[PDB]
Amino acid sequence: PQITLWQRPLVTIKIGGQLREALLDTGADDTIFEEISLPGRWKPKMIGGIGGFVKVRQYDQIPIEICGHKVIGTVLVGPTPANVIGRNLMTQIGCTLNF
Amino acid sequence: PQITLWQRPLVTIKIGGQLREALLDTGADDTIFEEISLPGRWKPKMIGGIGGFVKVRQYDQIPIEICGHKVIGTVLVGPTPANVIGRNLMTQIGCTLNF
Ligand SMILES: CC(C)c1nc(CN(C)C(=O)N[C@H](C(=O)N[C@@H](Cc2ccccc2)C[C@H](O)[C@H](Cc2ccccc2)NC(=O)OCc2cncs2)C(C)C)cs1
Repeated sequence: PQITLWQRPLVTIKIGGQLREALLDTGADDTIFEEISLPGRWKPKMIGGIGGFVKVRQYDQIPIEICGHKVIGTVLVGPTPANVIGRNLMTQIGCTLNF
Repeated sequence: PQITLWQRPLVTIKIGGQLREALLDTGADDTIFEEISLPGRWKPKMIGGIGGFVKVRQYDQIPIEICGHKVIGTVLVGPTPANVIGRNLMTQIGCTLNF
């Protein structure tokens, strides 16, 4: 679908059997969630934003259902005031900017 | 323009006679620019993201030229590891997200 930007680009997500809303963020290289339980091993990792750094957990090969689409990729779980879907997943569902 | 997301969505900008490169960021409501010089008086505003918050200067009604499109809007200037064009300016050039 086409998404205008007069409102936050929010999509409904299904991950690890858990439902949540995420922000389609083109300005984000990776995907990050604030509070969801994912199974398996994870690798410590740190990401930076406008505020500073953040210790997150990296999980790979995680099936995520984006707006009705089944995609698999690396998901970061850590302290964030907003759930974000980055370009690492947006390319799998064919997202493109247009103007 | 149709831009895919295999690369960061960067665009060239002419702002206040200065040339910059910015990221088209749908996950940002406001436009943030790291150090540039702008006219007139501002208002000490604070914004947040990953890591925390930051103190910035809020400039209203500043003309920006994105890909040859000239629009006037609010620009925040402050410490930021990357210039960001938010939704406040992206709606001006009719930029949509498609997939
Ligand atoms: C509370 C919540 C419901 C919301 N608040 C807001 C309003 N706010 C504050 C913003 O839009 N703030 C913007 C912002 O940081 N947006 C962010 C999303 C976000 C929003 C709110 C809270 C936390 C993160 C999204 C932006 O694309 C930035 C851009 C960027 C990239 C490199 C270096 C610096 C900056 N992205 C990141 O910092 O991404 C970090 C990463 C996560 N995974 C991989 S990198 C500013 C640039 C203005 C929107 S949703």
